[PDB]
Amino acid sequence: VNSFSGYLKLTDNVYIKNADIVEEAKKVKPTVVVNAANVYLKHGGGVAGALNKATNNAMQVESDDYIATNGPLKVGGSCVLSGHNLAKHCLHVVGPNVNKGEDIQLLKSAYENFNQHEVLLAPLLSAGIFGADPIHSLRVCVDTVRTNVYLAVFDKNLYDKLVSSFL
Ligand SMILES: Nc1ncnc2[nH]c3cc(F)ccc3c12
Repeated sequence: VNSFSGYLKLTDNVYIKNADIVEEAKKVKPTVVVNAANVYLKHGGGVAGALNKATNNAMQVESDDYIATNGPLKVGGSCVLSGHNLAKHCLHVVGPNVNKGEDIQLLKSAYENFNQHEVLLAPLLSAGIFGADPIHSLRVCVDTVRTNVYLAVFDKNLYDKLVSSFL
C-alpha cells in the first residue's frame, strides 16, 4: 500500500491521473519524482521549469554543480539528484526532443531508467514541449517500465484522450 490517490489503473504496474506533477509531488512526497530533463539540466520550461520553480531554483543550483563536475547527460540517460521540497530524490531523465531531431527510439532507453526505482511519480517522457506523441509515449512506458509508475498528466483533455485510446 502507498499514498497515491485518485489514479486509474492501466496495467499491473502503471497508473495515470490528471494532475499537476508539482502539486502531486508536494502532497505525496514520493521517494522519487521524475523530471523531464535535457542533457544540460537547464530547467527552463515544461515539467522541468515548473519543478525547478517549485524548489525556488535550488534544483537548478544543484544541477549546475552536477554538470560542472560530470558534464552533460546522454539522451536516453538519467541521474539521481535531490528531490528538494518535492520528493526524497529527483530522477532527471532525458527523453529525445523531437524539436531537436533526436531519435524517438531513444524513448525506450529513457524509460528503462525507471526500472532502477521500485515506485515513481513521473510525467510522460518526451511529451509536451519535447514534441513526441503522448499516446506513443504512454505505450512505450507500459511496454518498458516494470516497476510501479504513477503518471501525472497536466492537461485534462490530453488525459481523457490517453485513457480513451489506451489499448
Ligand atoms: N507535462 C506535465 N505533466 C505533468 N505535470 C505537469 N506539470 C507541468 C507544469 C508546467 F508548467 C508544464 C508542464 C507540466 C506537466
